[PDB]
Amino acid sequence: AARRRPIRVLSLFDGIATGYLVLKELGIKVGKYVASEVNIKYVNDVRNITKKNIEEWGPFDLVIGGSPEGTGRLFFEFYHLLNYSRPKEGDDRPFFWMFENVVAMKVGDKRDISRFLECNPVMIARYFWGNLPGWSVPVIRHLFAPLKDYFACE
Amino acid sequence: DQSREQMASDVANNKSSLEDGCLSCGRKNPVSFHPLFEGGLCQTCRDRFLELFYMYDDDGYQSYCTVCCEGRELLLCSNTSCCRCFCVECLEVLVGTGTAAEAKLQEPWSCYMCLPQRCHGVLRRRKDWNVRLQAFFTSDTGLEYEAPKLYPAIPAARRRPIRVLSLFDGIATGYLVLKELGIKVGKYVASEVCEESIAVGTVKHEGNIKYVNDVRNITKKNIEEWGPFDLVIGGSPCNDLSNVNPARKGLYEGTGRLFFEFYHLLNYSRPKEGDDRPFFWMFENVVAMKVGDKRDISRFLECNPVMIDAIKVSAAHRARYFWGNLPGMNRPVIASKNDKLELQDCLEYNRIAKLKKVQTITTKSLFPVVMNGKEDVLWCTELERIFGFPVHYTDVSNMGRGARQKLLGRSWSVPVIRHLFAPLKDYFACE
Amino acid sequence: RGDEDQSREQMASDVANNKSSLEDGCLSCGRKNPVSFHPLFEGGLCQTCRDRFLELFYMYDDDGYQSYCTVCCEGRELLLCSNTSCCRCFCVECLEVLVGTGTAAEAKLQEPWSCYMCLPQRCHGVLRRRKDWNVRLQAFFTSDTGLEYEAPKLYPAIPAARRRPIRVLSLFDGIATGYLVLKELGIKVGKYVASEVCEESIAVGTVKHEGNIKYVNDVRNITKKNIEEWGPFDLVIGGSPCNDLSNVNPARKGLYEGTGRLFFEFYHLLNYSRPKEGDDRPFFWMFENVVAMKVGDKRDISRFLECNPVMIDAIKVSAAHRARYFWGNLPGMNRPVIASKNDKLELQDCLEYNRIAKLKKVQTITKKQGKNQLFPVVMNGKEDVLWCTELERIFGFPVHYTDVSNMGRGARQKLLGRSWSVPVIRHLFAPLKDYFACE
Amino acid sequence: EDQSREQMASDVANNKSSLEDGCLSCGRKNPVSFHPLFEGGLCQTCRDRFLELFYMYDDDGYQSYCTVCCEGRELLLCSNTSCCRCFCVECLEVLVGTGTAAEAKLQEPWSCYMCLPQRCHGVLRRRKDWNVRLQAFFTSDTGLEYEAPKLYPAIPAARRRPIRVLSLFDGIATGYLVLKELGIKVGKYVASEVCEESIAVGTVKHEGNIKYVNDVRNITKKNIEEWGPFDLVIGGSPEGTGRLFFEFYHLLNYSRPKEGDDRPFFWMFENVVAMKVGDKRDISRFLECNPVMIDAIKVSAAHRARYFWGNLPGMNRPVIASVPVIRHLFAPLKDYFACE
Ligand SMILES: Nc1ncnc2c1ncn2[C@@H]1O[C@H](CSCC[C@H](N)C(=O)O)[C@@H](O)[C@H]1O
Ligand SMILES: Nc1ncnc2c1ncn2[C@@H]1O[C@H](CSCC[C@H](N)C(=O)O)[C@@H](O)[C@H]1O
Ligand SMILES: [Zn+2]
Ligand SMILES: [Zn+2]
Ligand SMILES: [Zn+2]
Ligand SMILES: [Zn+2]
Ligand SMILES: [Zn+2]
Ligand SMILES: [Zn+2]
Ligand SMILES: [Zn+2]
Ligand SMILES: [Zn+2]
Ligand SMILES: [Zn+2]
Repeated sequence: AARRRPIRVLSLFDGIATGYLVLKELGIKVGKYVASEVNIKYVNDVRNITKKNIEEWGPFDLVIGGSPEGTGRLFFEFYHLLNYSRPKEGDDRPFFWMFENVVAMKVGDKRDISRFLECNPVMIARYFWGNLPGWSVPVIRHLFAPLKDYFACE
Repeated sequence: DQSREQMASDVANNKSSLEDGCLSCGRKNPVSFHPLFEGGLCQTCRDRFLELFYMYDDDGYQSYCTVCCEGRELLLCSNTSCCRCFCVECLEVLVGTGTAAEAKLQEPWSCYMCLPQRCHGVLRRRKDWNVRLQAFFTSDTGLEYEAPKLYPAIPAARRRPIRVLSLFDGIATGYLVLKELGIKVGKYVASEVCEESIAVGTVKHEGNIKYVNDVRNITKKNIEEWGPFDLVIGGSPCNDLSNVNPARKGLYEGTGRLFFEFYHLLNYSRPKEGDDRPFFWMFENVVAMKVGDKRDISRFLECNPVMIDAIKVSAAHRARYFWGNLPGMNRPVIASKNDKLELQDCLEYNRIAKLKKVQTITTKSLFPVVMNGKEDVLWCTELERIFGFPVHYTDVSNMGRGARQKLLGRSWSVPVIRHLFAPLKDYFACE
Repeated sequence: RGDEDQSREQMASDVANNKSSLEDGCLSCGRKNPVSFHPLFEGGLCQTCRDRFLELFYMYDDDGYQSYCTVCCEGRELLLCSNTSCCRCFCVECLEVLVGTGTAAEAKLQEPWSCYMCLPQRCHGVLRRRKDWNVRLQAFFTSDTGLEYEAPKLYPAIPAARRRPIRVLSLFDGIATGYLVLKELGIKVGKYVASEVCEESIAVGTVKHEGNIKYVNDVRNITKKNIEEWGPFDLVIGGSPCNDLSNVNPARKGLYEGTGRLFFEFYHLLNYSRPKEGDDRPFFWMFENVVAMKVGDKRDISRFLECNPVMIDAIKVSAAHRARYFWGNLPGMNRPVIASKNDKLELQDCLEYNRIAKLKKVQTITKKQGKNQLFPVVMNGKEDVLWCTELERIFGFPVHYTDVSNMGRGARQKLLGRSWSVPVIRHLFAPLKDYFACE
Repeated sequence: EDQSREQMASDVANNKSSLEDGCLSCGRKNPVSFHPLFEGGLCQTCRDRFLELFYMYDDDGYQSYCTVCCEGRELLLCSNTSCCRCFCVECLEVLVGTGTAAEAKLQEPWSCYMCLPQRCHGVLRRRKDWNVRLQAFFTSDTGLEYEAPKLYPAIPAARRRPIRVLSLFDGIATGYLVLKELGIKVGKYVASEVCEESIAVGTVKHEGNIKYVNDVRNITKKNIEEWGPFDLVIGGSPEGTGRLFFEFYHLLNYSRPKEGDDRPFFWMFENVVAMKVGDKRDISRFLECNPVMIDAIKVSAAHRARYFWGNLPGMNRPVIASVPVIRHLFAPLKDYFACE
């Protein structure tokens, strides 16, 4: 129940590639960095990810994405990727995720994405989602500080 | 950008063939073919030809050019039981110059398939257009997904009643089809939100449908309270993602986002790992929708859509994409001994049908019936016979022409659905 | 203020103190010289009041309530029977004068009210109720009016060996109720000429009956050669429009003018199409109109046709209020009406699934236009109105009868409102089976 | 498209349009018939009003409306005696030229265009033979083709029996005086009228077997079968118009001879011209006959324009100028009935 393996991650919109730097700043190393957009690794696009790709490259631990045209386009592709990368039913492996969205978005979208993710919205003049206890880098640093719960810790 | 003139001149000299000739485009290197005449089509023209073929204007004719699918005005064929219109400049460049005006000065005009013909110019028809056009839409290539795994057969004395779920229930076509096949329904949970539609399911089916609520309110916990399910039907609203309205919002905006309410709620009801009970599903939407989204519905469901046109079993023009994993969903369509193929079979007394096949029917309303020497139109009790519905089915809750026709304009076709659910009589209860 | 024209309180005190009776004075103005009886209570009426109890008795508002007092038929003031199963209303001028002063004072504030036809019978001074008011009401409208005419001739019975199909001429056909009823009985209709001018009734009668009935143009364009060619007819049926004959219309024209002239077309064609002198074939005919009409028009019609009407209410056989007059010479036309085992006698027997009726019988055959017009039925715990499929059941028509020519609620309801009633017509036509060929 | 009256007047002045291409009264195109006084078409919306609004005369003896438009905004009387023509302001000033109406309204005494002989003053000219056009416009101009009534045989001097009349809708004595001027034997006379008193032969010194009766609402078939048989039935206008016609029709139907009867039976019915077209066609259809006009201003002062629906012999024969018209109509009866 201690000294876990280095974490491996899958993400959408790696972008600035600051996730690896943030992870290394906390004093831990990432076991495998996986990304797909068109040791930050870029291979293909989100639109050409299949089930077998997740079978060969998974399983993962958490996902960093969000919505920094339409919100539905990226949101539902994110939902599909997360549903493909979900851990099998009736198991115990730790698993996290994350979704970002701007404040300016209609109430109907709030309703749909609260129904879909099955988690109630949480405000931060800022928005955050997910089941994780806890741009502008201080909020990501605050979220990644308790990362030791499911990381390498003796 | 080589204009079609010099290649049209060259191909007449038999220096090559039209396998490299894009009829609507001219530019060489085609990635596909053309299923009406001999020739090929490039990717850019193929994308437009996939979409723009299957609509029909209020005049009862093909909206755009058959070959080029472009132009503001062109000739209109005037032959009965035909509606295809040809382009003007598509003729004097390819088939021959001077025939655009000589045919215009004389009436009636006949398109090149109405009259038997030979290879005029370089426009030679495909000898098998009837089956070449059919394979263009169903035998496509998006990702060549794997075939579904057939469940092992279930013998007698181990057949349990089916627990049907239904989203966007409409006028309850699924229940009607399931009770005509002979299958024993043990439950049916519908999620219609229209007051006029609920009064049709309640009165006609004697309150055997558990009308629950809006689709968007059914949360996770409710499924196991009502479930477990065995058949998850669903058809999203088709008024947004279509090449008929100027708005034409995508699948991810507007009311087009009502598809995910089907996939997400299909995920919940499928059996967990270690469970080996039969489980089925199905989805349905319009074909006249952008090719940039046709490969999305197929990706999420991880299946390939079939095409079934109602003209093979009915007296109306309607064809749409069917997803799902029903057993034997790819078999050829065969009509029956109790179908209504032509208009004269679906008319009241003292009326004579001019045409033989109604064109596409929608919410909005040439006239097709003449009685007592006076031109007439179709009644509300005649649109029910076309689709296979029992007569007087919609005579409920004080509705007239403007309401008994809007509901039938967006429904399913009974004998089309009866073709998909037929192999469902082997895994569930019967009699 | 005179002796012959005494006030109401004078006769009330005279009968209260036993110096006089009630059957010698009029109950609406206090006059002497009674000419008739009062059908409900005890007393008499004067010729001015008997000739208004025959017009305004069967008139109801749009919300199902009588517009006039039940005693005097004069609405000086109106307070209603708040209890259900009653449309009655008693006027204030009749309460304190006969019952007692200040009675309307407590009758207005106490809630709810219950009319004098609802209470168990007593004698509230001089306002008392007869034991058999229904039987006297039935004879009020069909006795002691106008003159007396000779009884129509009765034809000898025809054996079943020699019987022929019935030939029918139907002026103002409507939606062909006569053909429907005659086929329901089981009489072979060998010919049926119908004269209608409405383009939708033609559609109904053409579609539903598979073109077995022959149509004719306007009734004002039919000559005598036409009747000679199409005949010999055997049953001349007809009902004239009542647009300008009913006393509901403020701008009435009555007979002799306007739309009321169309009775004379029936009269003329019936004279043309009847057997000549020295002919012994069975000829039957029938005419019908509304009860709420002036006595002058009714007496003129009786004088022209040479017979007295009978009143048949379509409430002992169905679930509606429908009072009409019937002139004719059909056999057994004045025998009491008894409902059959396959009669939908209540409103709940003519409803869809999951709908519950709050009443038992509906008012005059409809959608003051509040809290009783939008509330004849309940469904899913809410107020709802009747459906066209349910009106077709109330009137006794086959279901979905008017589902042709893609017409909506308004047109179907309009066609159904002015139609006939199938049970009444079947009762009238039942004895015809003894003269013509059956099945 | 709709042309005004002044524009139409200007067009006719230039002779760019004929006189039979538009309505004379409303000034619009699409004629349906011709105008009797002048030459000119008539639209159906304007034509129908002319047969019912042309002979409206007041008790003073003037035309009710303008002789041209018949729309009574204003009236200009004619100073000539026995003249019944009236003029408005627009029908002349707008149509035949500006200032014509003002000029014609100042010269007192004033002579209307009908009084003076035929002249074409502007764009309106009187017809050459309008005297027959006036009659052709009204009688037999519209309707069916009902077969003419048959002509009864004559009984020469062989037992001419006295007449016996049922006068219904007239004066009580009117119709009896005329029957006596010609010297015809009256074997019975059963008079009647709309609501009145019932009495014996005694009301005045008249003793002619006059069984005077009250309201017709008291006569039944038994009375007609007992008081008859009859040989002549009268009626006509002396509220509305339906009462008279329909009571007369009922009594005629009751008194009509049965099938196979050869004895003569004559009847009549008269009414003023000022009645709507619907009443005219209803009377013609019910009585199965067409009306003939007998213009009577020259033969009887203050009486004219009476239609007649009868089977009297030689009704439409030409006349050679209360008493006069009825006497002329009833004169042929001397051949069938008793004399002196
Ligand atoms: N928000 C919502 N929740 C539940 N149903 C809805 C809905 N919005 C639209 N619908 C229903 O979805 C239907 C789509 S039309 C498809 C009807 C159905 N396929 C048939 O057999 O006819 C409409 O009839 C509408 O009543
Ligand atoms: N001029 C005319 N000639 C013949 N029929 C006419 C007419 N004018 C009106 N009618 C018809 O006469 C009908 C009177 S309502 C009575 C119809 C009939 N009793 C029934 O069963 O309903 C109307 O429906 C109207 O269509
Ligand atoms: Zn191309
Ligand atoms: Zn083209
Ligand atoms: Zn063609
Ligand atoms: Zn009185
Ligand atoms: Zn009263
Ligand atoms: Zn009561
Ligand atoms: Zn005119
Ligand atoms: Zn004038
Ligand atoms: Zn003059």
